[PDB]
Amino acid sequence: HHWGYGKHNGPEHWHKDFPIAKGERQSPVDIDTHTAKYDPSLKPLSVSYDQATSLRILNNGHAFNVEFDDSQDKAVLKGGPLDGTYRLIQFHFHWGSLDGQGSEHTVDKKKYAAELHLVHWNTKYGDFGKAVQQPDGLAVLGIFLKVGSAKPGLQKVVDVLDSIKTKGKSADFTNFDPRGLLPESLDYWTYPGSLTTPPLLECVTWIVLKEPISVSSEQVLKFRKLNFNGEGEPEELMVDNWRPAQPLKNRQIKASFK
Ligand SMILES: O=C(Cc1nnn[nH]1)NCCc1ccccc1
Ligand SMILES: [Zn+2]
Repeated sequence: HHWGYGKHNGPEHWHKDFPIAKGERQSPVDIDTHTAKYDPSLKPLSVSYDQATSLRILNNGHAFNVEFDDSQDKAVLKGGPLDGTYRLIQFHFHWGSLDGQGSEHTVDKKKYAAELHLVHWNTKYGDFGKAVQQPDGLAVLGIFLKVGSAKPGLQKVVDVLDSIKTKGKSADFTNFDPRGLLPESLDYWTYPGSLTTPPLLECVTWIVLKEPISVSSEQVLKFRKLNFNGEGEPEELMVDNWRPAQPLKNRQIKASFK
């Protein structure tokens, strides 16, 4: 009886094994655009992915992780609200059964078809496992997906998914360039929060981009053909792998833009 997104093991259940699920800085949240204040002290975000080395794509039974070589400072996130250097370790998505839902964060209660999380760890903690025990351990770059035109830079991810259908399957995924997943603008909202899956650790500076990327119906349909289950178990389609918005509590969302 492990955690997941079903009726019996979904986000409403998680607090029994992970009491921090009801903590003071949980993610995701609704971003109220009329309450988020412009902060002129916020520096521009620095996304340096030119030397990023992708290695592998993994179905972990909850999502798929594209994993990077984080053994040196190649692909890093700096600037914006961050102190120091955060190393890219993996990206994954959250998505829905239909285009009207799937994002974790919401904008004035609007749900997007999906949400990309680029996960980075603070190098002053030496390793990812140490970093998740610190309030400033992780920086997650959040990007909304809407359905329209295809994203060229996503198609290499879409075409490998046939080969990692079921939990525990992985495939070689070298030379993927995550710069292909960004929008034009790096305008963002920022707030302190958590991982959005167990163990729901309160270690994340959230950086959520204002501009969504467009992906095609055909691109998101191929995300929805993945399986939560392992090989030769009953098919459960990998859909609605999103946690809903959590109480903001004593937190301010800052905007990088006027
Ligand atoms: O990838 C995600 C999903 C997610 N969290 N926040 N947004 N998405 N979480 C990390 C899961 C994890 C944390 C610590 C140790 C082992 C594994
Ligand atoms: Zn995520």
